Amino acid sequence: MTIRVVINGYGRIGRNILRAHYENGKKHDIEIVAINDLGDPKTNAHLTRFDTAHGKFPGTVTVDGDYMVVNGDKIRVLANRNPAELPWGELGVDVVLECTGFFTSKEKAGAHLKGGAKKVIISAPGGKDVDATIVFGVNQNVLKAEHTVISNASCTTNCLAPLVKPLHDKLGVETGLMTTVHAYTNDQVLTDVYHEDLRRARSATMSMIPTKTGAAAAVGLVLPELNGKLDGFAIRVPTINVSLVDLSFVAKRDTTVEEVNSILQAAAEGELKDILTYNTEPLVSIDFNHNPASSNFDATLTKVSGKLVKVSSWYDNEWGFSNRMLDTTVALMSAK
Amino acid sequence: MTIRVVINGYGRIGRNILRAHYENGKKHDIEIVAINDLGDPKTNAHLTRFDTAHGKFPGTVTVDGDYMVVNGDKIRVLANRNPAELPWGELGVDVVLECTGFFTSKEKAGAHLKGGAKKVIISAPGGKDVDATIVFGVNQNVLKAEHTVISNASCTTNCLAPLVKPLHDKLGVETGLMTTVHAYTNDQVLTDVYHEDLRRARSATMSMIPTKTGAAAAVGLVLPELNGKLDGFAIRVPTINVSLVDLSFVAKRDTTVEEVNSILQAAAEGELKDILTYNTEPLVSIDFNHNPASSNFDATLTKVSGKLVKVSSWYDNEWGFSNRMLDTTVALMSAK
Amino acid sequence: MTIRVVINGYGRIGRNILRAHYENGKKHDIEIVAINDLGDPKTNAHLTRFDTAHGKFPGTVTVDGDYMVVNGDKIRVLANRNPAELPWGELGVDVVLECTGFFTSKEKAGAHLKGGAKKVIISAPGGKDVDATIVFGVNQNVLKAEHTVISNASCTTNCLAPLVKPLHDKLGVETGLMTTVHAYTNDQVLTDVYHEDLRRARSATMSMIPTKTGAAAAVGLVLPELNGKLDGFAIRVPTINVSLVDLSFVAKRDTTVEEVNSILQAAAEGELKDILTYNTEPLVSIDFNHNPASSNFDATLTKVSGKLVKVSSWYDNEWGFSNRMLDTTVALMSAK
Amino acid sequence: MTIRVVINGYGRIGRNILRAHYENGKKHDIEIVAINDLGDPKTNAHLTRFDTAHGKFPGTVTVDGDYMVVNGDKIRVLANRNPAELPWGELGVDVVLECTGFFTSKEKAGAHLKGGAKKVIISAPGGKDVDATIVFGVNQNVLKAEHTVISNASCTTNCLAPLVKPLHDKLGVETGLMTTVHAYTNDQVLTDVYHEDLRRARSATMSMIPTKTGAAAAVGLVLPELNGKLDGFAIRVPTINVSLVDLSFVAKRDTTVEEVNSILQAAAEGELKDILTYNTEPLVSIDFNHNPASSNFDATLTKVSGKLVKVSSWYDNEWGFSNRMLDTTVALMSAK
Ligand SMILES: [Mg+2]
Ligand SMILES: [Mg+2]
Ligand SMILES: [Mg+2]
Ligand SMILES: [Mg+2]
Ligand SMILES: [Mg+2]
Ligand SMILES: [Mg+2]
Repeated sequence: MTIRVVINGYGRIGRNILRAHYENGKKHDIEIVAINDLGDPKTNAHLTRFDTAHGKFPGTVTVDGDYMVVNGDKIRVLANRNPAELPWGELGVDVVLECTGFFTSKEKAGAHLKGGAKKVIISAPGGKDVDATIVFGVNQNVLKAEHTVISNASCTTNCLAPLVKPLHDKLGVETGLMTTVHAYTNDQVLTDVYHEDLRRARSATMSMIPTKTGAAAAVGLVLPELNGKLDGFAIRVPTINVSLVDLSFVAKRDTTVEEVNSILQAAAEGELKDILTYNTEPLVSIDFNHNPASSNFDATLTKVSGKLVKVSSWYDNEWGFSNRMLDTTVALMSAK
Repeated sequence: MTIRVVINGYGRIGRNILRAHYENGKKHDIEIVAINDLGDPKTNAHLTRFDTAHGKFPGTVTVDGDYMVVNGDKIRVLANRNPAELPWGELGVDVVLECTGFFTSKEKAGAHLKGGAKKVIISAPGGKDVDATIVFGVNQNVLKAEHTVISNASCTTNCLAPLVKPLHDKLGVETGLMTTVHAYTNDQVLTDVYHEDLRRARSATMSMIPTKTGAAAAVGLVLPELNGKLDGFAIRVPTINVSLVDLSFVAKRDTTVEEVNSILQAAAEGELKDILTYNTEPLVSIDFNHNPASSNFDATLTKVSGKLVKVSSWYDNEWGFSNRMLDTTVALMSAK
Repeated sequence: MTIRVVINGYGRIGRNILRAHYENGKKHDIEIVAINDLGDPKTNAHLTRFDTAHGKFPGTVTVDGDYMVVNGDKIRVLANRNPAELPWGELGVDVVLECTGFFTSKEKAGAHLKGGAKKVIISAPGGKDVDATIVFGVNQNVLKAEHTVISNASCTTNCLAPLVKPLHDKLGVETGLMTTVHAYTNDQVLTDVYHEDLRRARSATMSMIPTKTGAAAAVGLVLPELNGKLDGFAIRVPTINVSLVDLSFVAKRDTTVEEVNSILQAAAEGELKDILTYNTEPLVSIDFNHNPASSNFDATLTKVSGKLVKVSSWYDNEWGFSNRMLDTTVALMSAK
Repeated sequence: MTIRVVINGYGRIGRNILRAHYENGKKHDIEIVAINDLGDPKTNAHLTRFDTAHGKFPGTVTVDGDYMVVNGDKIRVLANRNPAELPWGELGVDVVLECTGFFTSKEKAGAHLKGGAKKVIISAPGGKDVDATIVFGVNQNVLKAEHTVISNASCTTNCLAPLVKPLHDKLGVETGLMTTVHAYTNDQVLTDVYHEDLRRARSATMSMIPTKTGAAAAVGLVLPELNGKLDGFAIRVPTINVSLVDLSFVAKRDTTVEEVNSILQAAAEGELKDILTYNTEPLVSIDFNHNPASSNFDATLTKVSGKLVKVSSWYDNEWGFSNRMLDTTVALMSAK
């Protein structure tokens, strides 16, 4: 059967989920029947047609009354800050893609359930009470039909976990620390202005700006064997999109650059195909823009010194994650 | 006979006013006795000490109880959204520098007067009910002792008016059109996201972005002879500070590049000294960063074809305006 | 029936000509049989596959011996700084697209003729002795079979001429001055370093940088009725591609914003279709990236104040010009 | 008793050495008596007066005949491609600061000695035949009076060595891998164009760009106990100046964040004072611009998991190195 989906929060994440669905030729048996956003529907349609990072949408978008029509599909448009008031039950909603950032716990995301939706996928790290945290390609097999509110982790965790899973299986990971060299986001600023975080209060276009991230530590939610073994932080730099996971870890046994690369090449050609890619060309970050993979491992950067191993992976922090939201939607509704 | 001033709204404008006052070695007979802002005082002190565009403040800033100490001066720190409740009368406030953007009409800014302040200067274009709109160096002579709420115009108007006045006096301006090539501001965005204006919704770091400007029409408030004679627009480009007025106008008689430049050089050396500067060096925009002048005419860029004249002037859209706020404060208190 | 073309200089202009030829489905009866460049063929093939400004080439590129194979077409790769030594006669070359910038006079470009080529098109303004200067869509009808070395003008002139010709025909242009807000190019620098021009010696990523340009003054070569009537200069700003022509001119009779826009709308739908486009949407510069038109008139920016008229047009300064090089190749070989 | 120095190559490195000498109040007993450069002396003086990254020189620069006058000091200006022909002996030159990049071996740099100079310091990694490689503050004690050609290492090595030496002494470094997040340089490009390295051929303003660095292996030249223990690479990102060393290493034993930070705090307060700094404030990269230290350790970024340690240090990749060139000059002439 066809999964009826709605997108709560038509910001960048929600817009890129919708665009990912149409730009892969709706390969998932999914129908987006509604979007909720406080912005003017004409403005959101315009930002769907044109994007700086991801170019022009290769389709048609029009506004007709209470609907945005995308390639002939009429999508109901809503504007209500309180999700519990949305008519999910009347629309027969199967899955709410919760992309606002304000409803990341199971209790808060349950407002969608109160409105009549069957399930919720949070496009972000969830509270400790969520039923599951999923990196598709790594641990979607843990999903069950009884799960009603899950987290899709973060963009960074979806890049790191496919990288570390095969390495732990074949080599063993004692402990690891990560730096993600990360594009700036809209939580940052153009010129210095008041901000809850004194570093993010500084111009993102002119500086490297450290900031905390739990993505490395969150790999333990997806790979329990690595609980407490990984940590790290991020350095925001002046690029608009595409980021880099830089993981240094102590292997449990002696290895080489070639063996490390061979493990990830086999994973990219096998169990993790189309989720993890294997790259040997001399590419730069923009070459991975609009790439739907979760983790684009760069074998040219691999370094080994003793037991310390350094592996790096490019990821489009918007496009890979938005595509994974669709994969996880299908897996959740297929769970028994 | 020292003017006791307070800053309402310690954003970038309010911070740059305070920094301008202390960096020129408190050259005005002004004492900043209080700041009102809803933000954490420690955060605002940090952003006073460090700025990307304007560098490190060459002084000391500390927070001690209810005061921010700048070079040893205790400045009361307040946080009250209703100006009528502020203790301006108890603090003997002469002038409120209104820098929040929420009290730009005389009706709204009068709340400061109810609180005990004598006068208010709005750091932006004012409503139609303001007693005056002032570009210092051009029309501060219109101020009278009875004026209680005035506008300091905008940064763009403070660059255009000193540029066009001497040319109008000696040549005559029949009509004119201008483009303001302008640095991005915090009203813009890092990557495409909802905005009231569909063009400002687009990444400011990657595109030239057209936007409206009222400077051309607002010059008529400061120079009534030019009412309705000027029009134009602005283009935001990926620079953090410093902007450019590019004015094309039809003169009332034929002229030459040499005469046009000579007129502005005389004004820069005379009546408009320290407000309008005359530049002949091969400079670029960043060379005018942290320049306190309102209008830096670039004689190297002048073009003339018969009556058609093209003149260009660089201006630090933050620092020039901030210094002019201090000049206008003294002029208002000296008005008879 | 097929025009045999070679590209001398496989820098950005030459590469974008080749990419334009293949991305339009090779719609012109043109075969690129050789490219000459001093760079390594593997390097030039890599830069054909991947570009920052224009994305990934939607085709295949490989290196096989002395050939670069593009979508199965074997293209001879040469590396000789002296074009007169190139085997144009042996390869039956009809037209050399001269894109190095070193052979812009008819005498110098004649080196290709000595090598056996029939004709040369310079991808830049030519010396005074070139047989013609062409803005395709405007004056390609002046080409004759006897012309052997021509200029395709510049990207800026190809944007300006389609904009100003309809206006001169219907309104009349007395005189005009223009600014081109222009993306930086590889003649500029990342951080201050020695340069023949002291303004271009300054970081292009941080400043607006004035620079000379002859595009407006040279328009008389393409539209002799406007000889001597136009001039201007450029402001380089921190964008990687796409620029804006900003023309202010005195019309010979009274007009209005609506009449000015109507003139250009008729031209865009008629004589100048697909060369000049007519835009009314609230777009920004990146929206015109990879747009093959010569001149994208922005009707939303038009201003009129008395007899002074301001019209503006976006242009992809690389892609429009590269596509026009192909159009002019066909027109030159079709000339009677 | 005053060391007479000349600068061979007045590019950015030579300019910043001169500016460092004058902007610290000539704190070294050094007089710059000549500079050799093939560029126009007026252009080089202009770029000394104005810089985008480092602002305006706080002094006087004029050109008078064959001399450039800096704060009243007449500096002979020479232009000779053959250093053996330079009048170093006639000028009594003690130390040649070799900053051209063309004389990085002792064999090549000896041409200055043939010209009459006593010693040469290469402002870059040297060939295997150089008498020493110096990171000032770490191993300048290895210098001997008999040394005639030495290397000052690189900016990255001058940041890494002060960071890792105290950690090795007190904690022990078994092995380490580093990433240096590095500002772009003038070896990179604004938009994709030919380069000997296929990654530096890509726009430096739009991408994170991996590149090789010898700093990790070159630390073994200054700290022989660490020979072969460190490896890594660099990521160029879109900032104009200031870079970051991000070192992950396996310690010889389990440790904690507090112990790691304490070791570096003691070093910054002791033997490595003014070379290594200790920072606890929430700063970003631009806050370290124009900072003369070799290594600005950021205690806020430290991470520890068992034996695995991650430490980060900011460094002005231009200004720190330029000041170290002066320190190493004095040490070389004081060596016994
Ligand atoms: Mg079950
Ligand atoms: Mg009261
Ligand atoms: Mg055909
Ligand atoms: Mg031949
Ligand atoms: Mg004929
Ligand atoms: Mg000699």
